[PDB]
Formats: sequence, C-alpha cells, structure tokens
Amino acid sequence: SRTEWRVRAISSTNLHLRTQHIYVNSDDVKDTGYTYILPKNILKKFITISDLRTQIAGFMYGVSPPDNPQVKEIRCIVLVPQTGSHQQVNLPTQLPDHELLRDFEPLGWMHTQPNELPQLSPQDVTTHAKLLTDNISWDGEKTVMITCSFTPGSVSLTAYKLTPSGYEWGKANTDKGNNPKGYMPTHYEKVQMLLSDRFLGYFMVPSNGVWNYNFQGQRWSPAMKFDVCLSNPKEYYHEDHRPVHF
Repeated sequence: SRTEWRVRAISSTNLHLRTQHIYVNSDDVKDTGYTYILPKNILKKFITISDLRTQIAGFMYGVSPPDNPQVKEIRCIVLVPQTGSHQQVNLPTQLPDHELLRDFEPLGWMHTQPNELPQLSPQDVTTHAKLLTDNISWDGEKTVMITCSFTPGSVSLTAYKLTPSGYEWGKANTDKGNNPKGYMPTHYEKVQMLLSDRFLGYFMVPSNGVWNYNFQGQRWSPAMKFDVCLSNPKEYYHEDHRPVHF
C-alpha cells in the first residue's frame, strides 16, 4: 500500500520524542574495564532513522582520550546494507572498509530493539561471537554491543561485552530463537557507558545511498560487497527505501 507507506513515514517522524527520555542501565557494572562514551547527537539521529518493530544496526568506531586509558569515545557509526526482524539484524559478512575508518578503533556495534530485555539476547551473543571470530581487527577486550530498547515513551540503553565463555558458546550456537541450549547470563557482562553531548559523532552509509533493505530483501545477501561514504542517514521510510514496487 502506497498510502500506508506514507502514513507510517508520517508517524515515524515522532520518533524524536523518545530521545527526550533516555535511560542508561549502568547498574552494578564491574569497575574493571573501559567506559564507553556515546555522543548524544548520533544516538538521537540513530533513533530517528530507526523503527519500533524492525531492528536496525550500525558499527561503532572511536578513539582513546589522551588522558584516560580506560575511556573509549564512540565518534563514528557506520550503517551497512541490512535487513532485520523484531529479534535480530542481518549484516553482510564483509565489514565496512574506508580510509577514514582505518584510523579509528573498531568498538563493536549498536542496535535498536522492540522491548527492554532482562538479559542480552542469545541472538546478540551469537552475532557478536561471529563478528569477533571473523574479524581480526575486533578486540574482544574492547568491542561491545549497545542495545537501544524502546520502552513506553522512551529509549533505554545498555552496553555489554562477551565473556570468554560467551564467545565460545556464541561461536557454536545453531538455533536462532530465544532459548538455545547452554545459554547462561555468564556468557556476557555489562559495561559502563555514558551518553554525552560533550562532542559530536558522524555517520557513514553505503555509497549508493541505501542502507535499509527491509523492503528490498531480494537485493540483499550476506555476501554482498559495498563501499561507504560520509553522510547524514536517511530515515527508515525514506523514499529510497521503498520496495521496487508495491
């Protein structure tokens, strides 16, 4: 329905309201490790181009502040060609590559999620374990996952790191559902994160100007190759994201 598309596009412009009420779960995090600083400007933009029901994601890149070795500041988010569901996001096996990105530290990924969950999803652990094993540039000691859970009238953020055992389990997991065998809360660990407007972050999207393939699944595949470039991300229901035909 072309009309429905226009209606959804309209209601989605109210997503920014949720970024007025942001919550960060820093509850009982180990005092050992890194603290992640996410810029408010990119978290807000990330929410405005997202969707309440279908998850989206982006890879995070950042730097190490000269005066605090235990702090990692996220300065760039890369949106890759993708499709997703209420339970997960589907990303190409090929990591983004660009001269501008090579001098940053890969810090993991972030993604939206329909509801707040009592535990990190088994899917997230599996997706993260895959990203680690395949990419030598991904340091398990610094890469993390930030979940942006939509809660009534707001968004709730949490950052996690995989535990050595979680990495092992994730690398072997074969059932995408919500209760895989051997899944324990000891497979991941919460990490400290801050949402700050002290500095700004930037976005990089696919060079063809299309990151959202949720209405063009036939053009998406795990093996697809792509390039990226600096740019302001297009919303979920942007003109260029609609199906080749209704």
